[PDB]
Parts: sequence; C-alpha cells; structure tokens
Amino acid sequence: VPSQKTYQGSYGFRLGFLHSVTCTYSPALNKMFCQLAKTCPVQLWVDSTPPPGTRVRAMAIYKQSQRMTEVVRRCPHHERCGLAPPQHLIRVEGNLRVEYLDDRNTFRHSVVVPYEPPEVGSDCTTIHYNYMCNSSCMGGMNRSPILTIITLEDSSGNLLGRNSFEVRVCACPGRDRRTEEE
Ligand SMILES: [Zn+2]
Repeated sequence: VPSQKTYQGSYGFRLGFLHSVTCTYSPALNKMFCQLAKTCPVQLWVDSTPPPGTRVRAMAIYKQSQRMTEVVRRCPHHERCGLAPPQHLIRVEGNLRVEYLDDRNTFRHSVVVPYEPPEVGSDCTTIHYNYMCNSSCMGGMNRSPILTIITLEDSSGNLLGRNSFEVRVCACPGRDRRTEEE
C-alpha cells in the first residue's frame, strides 16, 4: 500500500483548493467533489522553494482497508471512450510536460509534472487535474471512496513532502458536498 501520511517536510508543503459547480472542496471533510473530466485546481503551497529537478506526483488509492491493495483505474466503459493512457483515472491539463507512469511491480498509475514556482501575483502553484471516471462506475471504483496522494519528490523519486485528499467524482458536486457536510 502506498503511503498516505501527511508530511510537510523541509519545504513546508501543503495543499490548497480553488472552488470552480464543477469542483468544490470541503476542508472539514478534506474532500474534493468534482465532475467527470472537468478542471480540478489543486494548489501547492510551500514555505520555501524546492530546488532543481523537483517533481509532483499524483496517485489515487482506495480509502477502504478492504480494497487498499487494489489498483484504482478507469472502468472498461470509460477506457473505451493521445497523452494519458486510457486506463489512467487522473490526467493533467494545461501542461506540456506531463508524464504518465505505471509501477512495474504494483501496476499502480501515477501522473507527474515538474514542480514550478507560483506565477506572478500568486502565492501558490496550481495544477489542473481531471478525473476520468465517476465514483459510481461499475467495473471501476463502483462507489468505493478514493484518496488522491500528492507527493513532492526529487529527481530520483525520494520523498520531499506528501499530502492527500479524498475525492468524489459525481454529477452534482455542490449538492453532494452539502449532504455529506450536513
Ligand atoms: Zn467509468
């Protein structure tokens, strides 16, 4: 099982979220609610700047202990529907340097981009993720809750920082957020 323990590390790495309803985040639940294939802005916040060659990895895992060892991937239907391999749940949009990776021993998927510092006028770096299957899809997540783990890594894959958030991919994110909060 991939690690999910929060580790702010030497650079004081944490996550922030931009309300878009296509994407909305509940701090109380540490849970993002989003629509299929739509923009999910995830912000990287650091106290100090990580150095040359730093990478940002995203990986989905099942939250439930009974499915923890199972690989999260798209359902056959959504796989069937030229950068992201069709099996990958998580894509990155708006970035020319996206790497799609598959672990040789675990078969787990991840998507990696280089760390870039914040743009002018911003105090954070925003990455636009897309989730390519609904939480409810049979033969995929099948209503099993997932966690996205965001890892800051050096060029050799060593850990610099780790954060995570739950995700629900659904038709009406604002409504589902309200229900789970209340
Ligand atoms: Zn699906």
